[PDB]
Amino acid sequence: MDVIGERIKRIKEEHNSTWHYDDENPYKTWAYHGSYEVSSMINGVVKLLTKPWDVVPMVTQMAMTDTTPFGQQRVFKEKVDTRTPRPLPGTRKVMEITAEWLWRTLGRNKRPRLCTREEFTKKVRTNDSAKAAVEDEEFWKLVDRERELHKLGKCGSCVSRAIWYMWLGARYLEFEALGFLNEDHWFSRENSYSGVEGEGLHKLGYILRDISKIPGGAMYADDTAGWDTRITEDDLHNEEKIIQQMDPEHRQLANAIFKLTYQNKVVKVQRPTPTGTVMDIISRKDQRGSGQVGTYGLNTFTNMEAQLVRQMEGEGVLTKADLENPHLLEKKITQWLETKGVERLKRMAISGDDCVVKPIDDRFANALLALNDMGKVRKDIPQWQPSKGWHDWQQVPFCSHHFHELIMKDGRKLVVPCRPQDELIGRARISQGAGWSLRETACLGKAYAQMWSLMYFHRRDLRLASNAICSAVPVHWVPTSRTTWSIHAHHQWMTTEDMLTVWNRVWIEENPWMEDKTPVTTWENVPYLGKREDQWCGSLIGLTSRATWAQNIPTAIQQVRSLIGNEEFLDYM
Ligand SMILES: [Cl-]
Ligand SMILES: [Mg+2]
Ligand SMILES: [Zn+2]
Ligand SMILES: [Zn+2]
Repeated sequence: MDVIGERIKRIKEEHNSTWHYDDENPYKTWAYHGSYEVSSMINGVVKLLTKPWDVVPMVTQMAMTDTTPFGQQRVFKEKVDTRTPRPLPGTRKVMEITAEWLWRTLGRNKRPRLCTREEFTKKVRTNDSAKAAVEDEEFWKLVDRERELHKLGKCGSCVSRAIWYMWLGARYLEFEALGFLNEDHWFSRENSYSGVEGEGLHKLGYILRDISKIPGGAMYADDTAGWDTRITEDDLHNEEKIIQQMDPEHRQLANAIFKLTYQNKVVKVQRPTPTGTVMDIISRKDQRGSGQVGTYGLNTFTNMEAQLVRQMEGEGVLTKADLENPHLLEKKITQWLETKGVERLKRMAISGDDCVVKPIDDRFANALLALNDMGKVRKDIPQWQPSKGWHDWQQVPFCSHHFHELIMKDGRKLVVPCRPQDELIGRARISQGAGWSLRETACLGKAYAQMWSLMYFHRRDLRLASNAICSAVPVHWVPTSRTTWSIHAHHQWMTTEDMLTVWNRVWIEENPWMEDKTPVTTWENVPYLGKREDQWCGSLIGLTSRATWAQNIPTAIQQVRSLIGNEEFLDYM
């Protein structure tokens, strides 16, 4: 294979001392070529201040970390090492027509452009190995060299200083060609109608409530089993249509990414070995390359398209006969898209593989012919069982959360993000990597505490625990390291600014859904969930262990203080 050849030869050239061809490889659908070579600690600060949760199963589970070449073969040989059957001719036709219409819609006000070394550098600097590479001129010279191959329609290194530079160089070139989708906010709600990119977690609830006001059926939120593994060759070809909107120099580079890396990927992966440790080189045409720039945008695009197709089927626009038809007429599809398409996009909230859809009625529930045929088979449900919808938007799962409407004492309403409390406490009690001092650990603890104060203040236990952590950690210490990798996090808690000031800014001043801008002057006027709701979402309020914890908290705070030492502390209790 000419397209894949050069990349194989370069890894083989460097790792020639232990290169061997294996006749016994677990890969059944991934093309085999060869093989060479022949985690996280507990946050003591958060732990000491959340004693009742020492005896909680979810908290214990999350503390178990197995990022190993042993817990890697289980992930790969589950959903990744499979094939998706080709969609029917009619299905392919509908998808193509819809993709063309969607790209035109998405590009109505924006024009694609190349992203830059300066942009990528800024991104890397705003969070060590990638930092050094970015500051190195030799890295950008290698970038330049690889780009020249791409312009000739060849790929050299896009898949130990050599391999690290090759990896980040590949990521930069992806960013250069397809980064505009994120950087120029193509999937913002204003631009995409269905999208929520850049909106923020603090807005997602309001967005779902707005969807709930649109006349129609129930709200549906079906999970797809292993979305990235269900991206077909046809999906890839539909996603590629964005290149039609590019200038020649950009089109050339994006073409290379789509053809050479997206539709012809080379992947390095390890597997169990009785001899030692081996990393295998494999290739594939379809599926989403999960660790590639542009993945989020392209998933969002293809999910938007898929859900429109499902809506069409629900509405009777598409029949079983249509999907089977190799000569399907475009007329009715184009008519639906031109007259109803934007309206139907507005009925959805879509983030990558995650969707919420409020169709015009409930035929959608059993409209499954296209969804299954497109390869987007729903998780943990028989293929032909109707989807269960929610009549209450506050029950709809989206982006690992659900959302509650709260009433404030002054009569104003807030819509807030929520999730099982054990998940929040379980995450906060984990520190990323090992070898951290008490200061660094305390500072990450502070970051979680302040995230709770801004996003999850309505949870009684979390506000108490947050107040406890912030009391135990020196006031002038700046939160470090991230609390989450979520693309919906805006990290407003990464500051030493007063939390009530930040709370007012987010929830009142800059909140588009808050008409009355009257500031909240005390935390006592910042509302909680109803006690019943708090309990349903995992609160320990009402339990003796929790009451004991609440009474004994000042003691635990002072213990952490004595171990930190003579610093400036403030009481938030
Ligand atoms: Cl993206
Ligand atoms: Mg979902
Ligand atoms: Zn390349
Ligand atoms: Zn909740």
